[PDB]
Amino acid sequence: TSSIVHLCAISLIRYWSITQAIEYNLKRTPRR
Repeated sequence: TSSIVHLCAISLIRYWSITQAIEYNLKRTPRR
């Protein structure tokens, strides 16, 4: 089972470029 988290992590990273710009992007022009 711990073998999953293994690939998971990697995957996540490879798919890290999504969270950062998940909401903010939606409502462009963040910050007051």
